[PDB]
Amino acid sequence: MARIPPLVVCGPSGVGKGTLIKKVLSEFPSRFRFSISCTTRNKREKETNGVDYYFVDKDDFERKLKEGQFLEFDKYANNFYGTLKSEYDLAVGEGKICLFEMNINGVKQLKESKHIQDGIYIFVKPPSIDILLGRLKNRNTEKPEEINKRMQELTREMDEADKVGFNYFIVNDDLARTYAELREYLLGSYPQLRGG
Ligand SMILES: Nc1nc2c(ncn2[C@@H]2O[C@H](COP(=O)(O)O)[C@@H](O)[C@H]2O)c(=O)[nH]1
Repeated sequence: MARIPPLVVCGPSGVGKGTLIKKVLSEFPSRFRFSISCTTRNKREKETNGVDYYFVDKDDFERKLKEGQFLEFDKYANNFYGTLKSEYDLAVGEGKICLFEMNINGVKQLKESKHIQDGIYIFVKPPSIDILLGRLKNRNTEKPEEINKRMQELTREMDEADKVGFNYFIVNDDLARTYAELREYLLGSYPQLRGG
């Protein structure tokens, strides 16, 4: 009998999917385990190694890849990101729903993986592209090239999301409203789920 399907959250940079995920984990902390991805990008000052990501250098990312540690990986905006088999295994051992956050290429890979039989895939959209571009611009500290790459990824992502096979599309206009919608979708999708 099938394991409980992982929850997979995808969307463009600047859409607020990280905050939505933190709200899910806040309401349902005993029910989900967040998959801590590896990334080669620089850690921001209030991110934490071993909570948000495992921040590694590109050499160590390549070593991990070649040693067979990843279920999927991609290059996004000049850095590498990857989902560890061990992190999915920890969720499974704990009897929890694994919660992944990954980009559209990672989604495509997970859907073809023989390690995971099914999943619930959600794409988070902005209220408008203009609003999202404005949100990216409000990141005072990111370099123009970094913003540039994230906006280039946005174009691809918005173009392809319709073709990938998401179970649900949600528009993050306001966190309270959007989370109220999201939690009802999750409760409907996971009859096993309750708060706490
Ligand atoms: N394919 C893949 N994408 C990831 C992974 N972790 C984060 N990402 C994606 O990479 C993009 C950039 O993440 P950020 O640098 O903004 O944290 C986001 O779309 C994020 O969801 C991963 O393990 N695999």
